[PDB]
Amino acid sequence: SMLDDAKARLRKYDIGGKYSHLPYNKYSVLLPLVAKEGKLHLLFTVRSEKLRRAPGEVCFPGGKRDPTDMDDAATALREAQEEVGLRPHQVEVVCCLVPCLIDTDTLITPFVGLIDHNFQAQPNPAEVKDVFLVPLAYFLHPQVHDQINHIFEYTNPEDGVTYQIKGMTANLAVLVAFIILEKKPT
Ligand SMILES: *CC(=O)N1CCC[C@H]1c1cccc(CC(=O)Nc2cccc(Cl)c2)c1
Repeated sequence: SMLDDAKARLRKYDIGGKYSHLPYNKYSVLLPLVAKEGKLHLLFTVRSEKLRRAPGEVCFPGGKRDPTDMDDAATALREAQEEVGLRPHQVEVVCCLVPCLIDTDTLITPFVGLIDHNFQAQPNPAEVKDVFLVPLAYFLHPQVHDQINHIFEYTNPEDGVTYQIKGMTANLAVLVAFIILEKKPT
């Protein structure tokens, strides 16, 4: 099946907890996969314009580890629950992808999660301005704009709204698209 095939592909790239104890400032992100209309999608958030860091930017759910978290996956799930109302029974964490080093002292660990079909996001408006889906296949043939660094523009066909996806968020989306969609019979 589509979902069993996606999980089997993802597991081959799992690094597990290999980098998880290193003494960094630690953040986790959840890369949330949603199956709709017979295709996989990624779920994105738009950060509230009120936030001090990166207001209005497209990002994955997640945030800073706190002492309550049993592990880095727990960080991602706790923060996703706060931000978009995703409950832990609604997400299956499949793997841990390559961590992202930034600022010399920070390590961001991405987890891919399969999201229940009955989940409906409840954006916390103090943190999240918007939530939207992009088909995973978009990231194989994105609409690229050069600002010199590459920005993706995705237009939702439901309403005509265009979102800019860039940086680490764009890079991780492409990675997941490659892992899941490369080398597949039609
Ligand atoms: C867009 C993005 O990936 N960002 C913006 C800030 C730096 C980077 C980032 C680093 C580490 C963790 C996260 C996850 C995150 O904080 N996500 C998130 C989304 C929407 C609202 C809130 Cl409060 C938080 C992002």
